[PDB]
Amino acid sequence: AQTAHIVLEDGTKMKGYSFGHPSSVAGEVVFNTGLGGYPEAITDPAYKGQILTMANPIIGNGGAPDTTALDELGLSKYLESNGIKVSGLLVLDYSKDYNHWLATKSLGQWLQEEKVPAIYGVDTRMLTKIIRDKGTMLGKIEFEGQPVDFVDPNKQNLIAEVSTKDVKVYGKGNPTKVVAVDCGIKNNVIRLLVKRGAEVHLVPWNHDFTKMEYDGILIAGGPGNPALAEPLIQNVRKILESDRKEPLFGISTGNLITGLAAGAKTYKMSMANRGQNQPVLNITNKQAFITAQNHGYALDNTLPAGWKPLFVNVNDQTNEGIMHESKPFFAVQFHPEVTPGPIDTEYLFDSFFSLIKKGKATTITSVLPKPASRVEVSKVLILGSGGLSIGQAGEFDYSGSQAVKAMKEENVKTVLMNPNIASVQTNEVGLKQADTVYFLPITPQFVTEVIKAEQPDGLILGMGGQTALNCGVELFKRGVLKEYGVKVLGTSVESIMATEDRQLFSDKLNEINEKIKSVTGWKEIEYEVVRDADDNCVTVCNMENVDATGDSVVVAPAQTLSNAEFQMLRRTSINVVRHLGIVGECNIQFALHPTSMEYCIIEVNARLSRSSALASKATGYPLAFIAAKIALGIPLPEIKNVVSGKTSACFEPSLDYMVTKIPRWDLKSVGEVMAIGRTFEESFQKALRMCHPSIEGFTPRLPMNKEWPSNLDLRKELSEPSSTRIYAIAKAIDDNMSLDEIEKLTYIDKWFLYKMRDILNMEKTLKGLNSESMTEETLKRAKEIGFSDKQISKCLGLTEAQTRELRLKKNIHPWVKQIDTLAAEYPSVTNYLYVTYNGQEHDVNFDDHGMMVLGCGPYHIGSSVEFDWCAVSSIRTLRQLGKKTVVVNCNPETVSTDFDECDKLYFEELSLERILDIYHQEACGGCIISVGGQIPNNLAVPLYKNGVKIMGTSPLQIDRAEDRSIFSAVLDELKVAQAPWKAVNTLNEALEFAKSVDYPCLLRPMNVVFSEDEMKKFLEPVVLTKFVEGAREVEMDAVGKDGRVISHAISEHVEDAGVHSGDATLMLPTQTISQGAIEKVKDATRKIAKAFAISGPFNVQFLVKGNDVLVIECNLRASRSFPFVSKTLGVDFIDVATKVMIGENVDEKHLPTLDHPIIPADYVAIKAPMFSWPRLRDADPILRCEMASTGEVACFGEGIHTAFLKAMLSTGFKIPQKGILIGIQQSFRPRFLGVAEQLHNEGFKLFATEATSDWLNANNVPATPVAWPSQEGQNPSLSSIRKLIRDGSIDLVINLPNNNTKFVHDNYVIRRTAVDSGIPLLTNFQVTKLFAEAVQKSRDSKSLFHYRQYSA
Ligand code: NI
Repeated sequence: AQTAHIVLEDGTKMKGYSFGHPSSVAGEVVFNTGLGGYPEAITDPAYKGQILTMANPIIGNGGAPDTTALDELGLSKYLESNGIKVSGLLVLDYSKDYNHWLATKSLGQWLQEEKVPAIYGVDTRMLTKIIRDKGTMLGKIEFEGQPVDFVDPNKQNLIAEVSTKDVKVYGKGNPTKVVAVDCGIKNNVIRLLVKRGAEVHLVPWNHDFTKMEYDGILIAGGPGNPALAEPLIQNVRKILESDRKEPLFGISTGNLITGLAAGAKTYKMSMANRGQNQPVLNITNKQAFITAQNHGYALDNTLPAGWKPLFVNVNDQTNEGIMHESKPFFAVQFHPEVTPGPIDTEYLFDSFFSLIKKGKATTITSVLPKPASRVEVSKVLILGSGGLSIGQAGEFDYSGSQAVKAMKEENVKTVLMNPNIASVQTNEVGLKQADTVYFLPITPQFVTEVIKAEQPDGLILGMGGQTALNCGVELFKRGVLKEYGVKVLGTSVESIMATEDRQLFSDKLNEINEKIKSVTGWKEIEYEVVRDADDNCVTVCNMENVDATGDSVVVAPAQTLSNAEFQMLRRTSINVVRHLGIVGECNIQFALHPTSMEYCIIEVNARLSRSSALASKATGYPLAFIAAKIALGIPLPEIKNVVSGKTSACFEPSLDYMVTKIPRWDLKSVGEVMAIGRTFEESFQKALRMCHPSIEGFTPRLPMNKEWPSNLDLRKELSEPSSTRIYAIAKAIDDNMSLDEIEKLTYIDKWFLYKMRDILNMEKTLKGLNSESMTEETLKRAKEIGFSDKQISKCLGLTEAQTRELRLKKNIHPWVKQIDTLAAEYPSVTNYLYVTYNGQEHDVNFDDHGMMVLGCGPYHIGSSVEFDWCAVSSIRTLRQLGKKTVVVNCNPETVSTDFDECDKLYFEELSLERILDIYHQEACGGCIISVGGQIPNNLAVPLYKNGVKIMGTSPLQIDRAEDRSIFSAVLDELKVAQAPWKAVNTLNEALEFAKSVDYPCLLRPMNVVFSEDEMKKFLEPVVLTKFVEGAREVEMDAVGKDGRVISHAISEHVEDAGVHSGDATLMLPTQTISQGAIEKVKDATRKIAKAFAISGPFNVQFLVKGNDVLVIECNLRASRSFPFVSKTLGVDFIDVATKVMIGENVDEKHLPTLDHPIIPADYVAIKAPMFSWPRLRDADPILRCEMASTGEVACFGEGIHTAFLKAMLSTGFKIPQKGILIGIQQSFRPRFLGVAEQLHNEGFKLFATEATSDWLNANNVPATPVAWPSQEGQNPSLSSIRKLIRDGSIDLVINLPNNNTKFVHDNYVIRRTAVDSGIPLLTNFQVTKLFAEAVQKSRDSKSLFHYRQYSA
């Protein structure tokens, strides 16, 4: 593998691998931040004599096009000149394998044919930072045995070198004669002239054209110092001084030449302008445009008499164009022909031809638009995250806090609605805290009441998800917003409705020739677009789905598009967004045909979404904040880019890294991860690891250590989207199925599959090696494509720890880099970071020595938004005590990953390897593992053995408390009772245990076991426990200090113990627990805290039956109920815990200690899941139907009954008042008849399947019979459930657990129907009793929340 160095004149050397022509070359080293269009870019004549450093880390994906083909004009069909014009090329990663429908060969082959040197494996970000702001950096690509000297190609006249040597004519026969002066013109200039009716006479740079006949003249170019082109400058000067009045249009070099000819000065810029995201402002009318630029010389801003500036650079104030005051002469410094780059300024060609066609010495101003007073807002109502919408069920969006922040900076008063009293959104005490908060449901009724009370003049309805949008739209339609004088801020409701209705949407798009059948196998691309009130419009992020709504593997930026495809879609995005009148943020999704330019629009979303959140996290561009400012009528150029500080929101980010997002499935998605790397492979393997700790990376092995079935149909597994498809792909490759076949079956673009094949080949290479034979080079490469020490250890036969030691002995370690939004074009002081093996330096200093706080990882069942609240509180406590903080998390749906709230944010893996990397590189003073759920807590001991100082409760004690055997022996000694239990190995040991304590029994890897047969199936180390029947469950949440409980709260589950404890509804304080049991609970907690020397948060769960109290388990960390308990009691338990763990003294006088609890007297609090849905055990271990749930709603009420009803309304349900479907197991009839009568006596009409209806009627409780879903149409007499739910006859379903395998399917269907129709579903008897009691006591709805003040 042949190597070479890039060597700069300042001494910098980087070693890389040759992929072009293997010979040395010297030139000016430059960088360009444009991501797309490398084939077009490297044929730009402006690069003559230059060694080009690419910002885009991943280069070569589309190979090289047909480089010999000509179009009808005799120009290169696919390129911008007749060959590669760069002197050399520097890239981070070169794709050897390419895949694109226009590709004819690899980029390397093309570079070899053209004799151009190129190396990969160099840190292009570091190069960019070195080159930046130093006028001319000279360098060379040097091969061993081929030494060269530094040379500056700008000292020769490069214009002359690239110019045509003879006159050439394009568009022969066309009616408008245009002379084009070739100073290194790009082909697209000619294409655009000819398309507009020009016969183009392309003349040499030094051709005396001054006496030629022509209708118009254009001067275009790229390379070199324009001052060396004196003969051309002289000739242009003769035109300027003659009586000739033909329009003159200068492009880039043309701006410099025209300016020089007129008497202006040029200089070499210390910071060149080279990218596709260069914002310019039209000085006359203030319109902004994104442009492509590639120039290193500029015009002095002091112009001679008769000339005026036309465009200015928004970032650096340099001239971007000029015009004559009265004659049709003008020029621009940027390239409106782009290729590559944004098609935003092509209208300048139209302008040119208009000047020619009119032809009475008009000015440029008169053939461009003229200049145009904004919305005045004193108080704004922001609709926060709310309850259920049909289809968008379980969605949450806390971006309203960024809106609050934006409004505050503009001195606008804020009112926020969010019904959850323990929401992270309302756990804010600074700039993100609303002036007034209403804890009311996001529904039209309640929103109307807040409007009456507060009289806001503005409403924000697009930052609280679907429910908030629907609520706002509904209020508009009813005339409520008009009646109270409330302006919808941002995109109007008319426009929103057009995006929400498919027909209206189709109609609107047809007015601009865009349209909308099967598009499976098409590439799915999305763009995030921002548009301000003044019609400025930028694309902030683009994304490509890897596989085949929002449950895909996604990468950003898109990887497999050409410039032409990317810019065509971008352009359409911008047109659609303008035509719809978007004022704010917008998401647009496209399907693109994989082997042509055909596309269509799938949808547009005019509210903040998952995509907009992903885009902000991926880019560092704060969409929600900016959208809120835009809603006040502030234009993009008047808003600051908070990452660079020095520039504005009016730009398109360039990324010098790649992002991978992967859904987290329940082991249909429950959460997501995002990883950052500088190869696809690094990003991708990281993201896979982030999903679950049992996933090693990209391998042919399944999560959770499961083995593949023996009857596996691999082709079938590939052709069906599922949560394990990625592992199946790895298997298919490993079993030597061709990539073409895999592509056919999966629709995954082959480019991604080549990367996946490369990972598997590295695994094979590693398996043949050992700790003595593996070279530095191979290990380096493995780490650069995302291999963990764990993966490597398995291949080499070592432990993880030995592998880490081996790697550090070779001094192979990762590097900390900033996400700066600009690919280092400008220095950033951002503290938003990631870690990569693909680099040669760190972007920050390591002098803070801060306190590390570990986040929770992806959300999933049992691990939700509650840990986000805990992180926020802990981080804030540290900051308020003046402690520096380092936060680590990889969950892009979290609020706590806010780089403004901590001093360093690492958006990184929560593995032992990566946490050690960060901790030791920062030399942190400590690490808090207690506030991020299970992930961080399981790392306690490993971290401790690797030099990490864990704060609070010792890791040795955590290990003891969570080892079941040791924990259980400690309880015995303390005389604290527990549920009898056993660890079993043999199936027979299970029967022996079950025998000695009776069925049913519980199982942990939590599932119930009714019979011995059922036990037999489950083993396809396992713990068995007996729970008592009819027990209550109680949670103890507490904070210990030196083994003493200094804060505690006891909550009672509504549900009897047994049905999973993590979706249980909690009541605080307790409702039906005896006083003696409470005392025993306290006493057991006292002893437990002392036995494990607790300093920090902890949780203990108990079974209570009468006076019997049994410990179930102890978690030596904060639990999901810490926020609930804190808000209910008026004391932040995390703040107390964080203080204890870092040794900050705390006053116990007013805390809820065991001796003096805090027990609310005037109110009760309830915590319930936000969303619940049924799941069928179709996997076939047992046939059963369970509920799963996620999210949180917490409310206060005078008692638990009114709290419960408030929680039902807060989740977005209507309190039932018409009819109830009753489904119960036959054996449960005697126990249910009482509640059935009670519901009926409240006026509910009862419905049930036939046998149950007959049973009710025979017991004098009236009931109407209905059909089992599987038996509909077998009896016309009986009505269908679906129909009765649709007519509104049934507005509540009770469906209690049912073991009868005959009706498990129907019961699942019934449950699914209730959920899909948005009506409350009760699946537990105690909950059902609570509901029946509550409707008895209650009335209407507004009365429950009636401005009650809750405290103490
Ligand atoms: Ni410029």
